[PDB]
Amino acid sequence: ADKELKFLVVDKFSTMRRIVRNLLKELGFNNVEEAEDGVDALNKLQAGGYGFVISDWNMPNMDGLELLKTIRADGAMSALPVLMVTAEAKKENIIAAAQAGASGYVVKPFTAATLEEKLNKIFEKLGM
Repeated sequence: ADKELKFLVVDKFSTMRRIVRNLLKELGFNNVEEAEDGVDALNKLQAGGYGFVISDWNMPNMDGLELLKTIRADGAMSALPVLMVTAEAKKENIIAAAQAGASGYVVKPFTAATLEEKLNKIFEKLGM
């Protein structure tokens, strides 16, 4: 994995998006773009060039599982790594996500060492 890999940070709170963007930067990942919901996110993904999507399970209009499914079915973007972000892990959320295609899942709040570890685990699983 390449430091110029372009991220899409999707979250309903601007503060949460600022926090993730800070953590990516601290890791050497500076090409980050943000979205506020699932729908907003497809709008930009559509533009192309994205490399990884980091998204919130619960967002209005188009949620985490809904956005992921949309990624997975689209010819172009179907392979994009998708990290799911949630406040509380539930077994069935984790299954739904895994089964629909999520590359990983992280419970928030998290530190940079923890995000680094999730990135490293997806990058190795993906043989990236």
